[PDB]
Amino acid sequence: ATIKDVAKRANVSTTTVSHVINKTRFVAEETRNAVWAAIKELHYSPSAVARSLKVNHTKSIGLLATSSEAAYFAEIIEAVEKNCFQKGYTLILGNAWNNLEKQRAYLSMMAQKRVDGLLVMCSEYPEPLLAMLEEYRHIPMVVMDWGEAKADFTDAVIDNAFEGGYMAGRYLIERGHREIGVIPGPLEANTGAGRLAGFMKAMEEAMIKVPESWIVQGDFEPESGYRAMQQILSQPHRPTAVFCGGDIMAMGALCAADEMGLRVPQDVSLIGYDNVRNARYFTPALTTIHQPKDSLGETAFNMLLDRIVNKREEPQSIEVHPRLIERRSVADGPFRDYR
Amino acid sequence: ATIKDVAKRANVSTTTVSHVINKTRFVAEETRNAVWAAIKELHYSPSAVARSLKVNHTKSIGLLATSSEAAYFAEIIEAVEKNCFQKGYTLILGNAWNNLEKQRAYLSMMAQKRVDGLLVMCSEYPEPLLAMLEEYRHIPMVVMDWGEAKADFTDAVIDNAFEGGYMAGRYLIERGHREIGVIPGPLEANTGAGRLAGFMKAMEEAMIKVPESWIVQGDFEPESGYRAMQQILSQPHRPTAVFCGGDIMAMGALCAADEMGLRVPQDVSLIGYDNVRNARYFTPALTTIHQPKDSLGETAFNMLLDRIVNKREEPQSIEVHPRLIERRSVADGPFRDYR
DNA sequence: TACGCAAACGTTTGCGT
DNA sequence: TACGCAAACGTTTGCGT
Ligand SMILES: Cc1ncnc2nc[nH]c12
Ligand SMILES: Cc1ncnc2nc[nH]c12
Repeated sequence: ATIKDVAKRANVSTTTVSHVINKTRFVAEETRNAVWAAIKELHYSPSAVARSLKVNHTKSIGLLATSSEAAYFAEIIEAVEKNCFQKGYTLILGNAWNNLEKQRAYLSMMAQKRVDGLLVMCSEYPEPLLAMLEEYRHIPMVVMDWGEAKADFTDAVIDNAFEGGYMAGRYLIERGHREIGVIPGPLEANTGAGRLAGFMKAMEEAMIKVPESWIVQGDFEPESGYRAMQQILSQPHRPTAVFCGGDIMAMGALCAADEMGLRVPQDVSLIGYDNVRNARYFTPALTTIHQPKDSLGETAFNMLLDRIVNKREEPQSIEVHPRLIERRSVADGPFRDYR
Repeated sequence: ATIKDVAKRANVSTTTVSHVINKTRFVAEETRNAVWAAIKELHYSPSAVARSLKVNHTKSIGLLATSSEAAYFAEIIEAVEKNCFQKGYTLILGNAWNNLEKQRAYLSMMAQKRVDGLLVMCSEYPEPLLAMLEEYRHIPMVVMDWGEAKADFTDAVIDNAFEGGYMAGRYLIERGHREIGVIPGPLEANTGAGRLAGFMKAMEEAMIKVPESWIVQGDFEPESGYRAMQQILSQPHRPTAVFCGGDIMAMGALCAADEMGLRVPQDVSLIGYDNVRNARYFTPALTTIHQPKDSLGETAFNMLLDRIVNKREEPQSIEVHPRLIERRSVADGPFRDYR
């Protein structure tokens, strides 16, 4: 029941009970035992609430995610979770779905619940959001998904999604392609706009022109893939290859080509991005840019912890790097031999 | 800063401050305002810890999951999360990975953190686990994944995974198949053993015999799929159709057939189970048993809430039902016309 | 040597008048 | 009418002797 109850059974003071429970000071064996014994019949469970209340910290972190079912997301999340656990923390998962309201919502409940730090992955960042965010500069936090350091009041991990974008395009070019298309993810997010612009650089470098009929915005969702691909192959002249903003949307596009009896890579080449755990088992095996999701996990937790325990004041940023993963969805384009 | 600070700026008592903050009693407008005003410069945030401490409840639920990246899982989880939010709760996500230790681990931190209730999805349930579980009968909890009511000390939601198993087999039979195989998920879990036995019933009913060379245990993971399928098609005589324990493993098997240049459904028919969000976009579009994941979410939260607020004492169980979803991975078998 | 007193952390709420 | 006193919730920890 309560510490009081334990001391009494133990015939010792709560001060004692508490010290033997946190080994915060020496306690006689005979003493220690008894308390243990007491603890064990009474079936005592120390109240962290009580405790947080005195010590001023909850040993609990809050992840304000965008959605958590998405392959990408899920994957990072599981990581972060692995980190909180090994280091004694507790995860409070919370998805805002990109709903400002839902965002002020969670944010507040968190503060109130007095989470030691805050992990942030909101995908898009409008001023209004960035604004709410500042209001909480007091809480240690890191934004795991910016392309640049959006603000001064936080830690940041940076994925170099542009470098990724560029890598994807190059491979395409280097494989013999010149008629390429793209189904970008929303321009309102980094992994969206950033990857696209990375891709667009390489093209310019190649004096390659992407006809706008060949550009089709996705939402990271497989249906979006499906429809984009559809819309691309559903036209007179079609690219010989396509760079797809994320693997799930990629998967999306794979199904629509199969449905038009288009052959991949034989008829259309396909490059994705993220390298989700199931990508290898796409059909065919997906060729994609791999986003280090597990470090993006770890590096964020870490930065936070630092700030948390090392009472760090200054905002810091850590870069991370994507890297090409070669599979079976891409094939040589018409200009390979001429390179 | 603190309630004290607010009352002082407000020139009113904390009792007052608190009442205007929870509208727990009438407060003069002029009064109310001021407090609000105070609250707002001081930038006050009520401490839920403090609060839980007095009121005896955290308005926070704990989900002791198995893993959270898995499609299936992820999907339910997102649901549960949607429920805690709309009803004011807070989710504590925690994966045990089927590690007893990790399981005593989380379980304890939870109690300590004094979560109002406990959602449980541990996949396998050995005595040792069931044992730890009992120790916490005090905390309201429901096990979202049993096939039957494993114990008396909990709420239970039941999926009728056997009924699902049976439905899968029937379709197979009804479509003209008699040489069928199966890549079951681990017998140590419900969704494993249960679905398999459901499938096995129908076969007996059909006087169908499954050669053990045609049975191959998976782990719900795509590689397992891959290898199982591989091992099945890699033999003299092969089934004309296969019932796969879960969609991700199914996806697993799709990739290996493609790799052996086997045609699906043209060469091999494929039935999955779960109906994950991406299943439709498998290639081809997956035919599977759909597990209501979103209700399994909702119904669990609800039961808990009940127990929670309605201080319910008796363990209750709620059934849920799977239902065939027809796609493109199955085709008529050799005996269709003869039926 | 080994242990206890009592004050505090930030709230909520029964009784008041 | 409208508001305040003070005790409590379950711990931790500075000073003790
Ligand atoms: C915002 C977002 N959503 C889903 N998958 C993604 N991959 C990269 N960014 C993503
Ligand atoms: C235990 C388990 N893991 C992953 N996917 C599943 N589908 C049903 N049960 C599953």
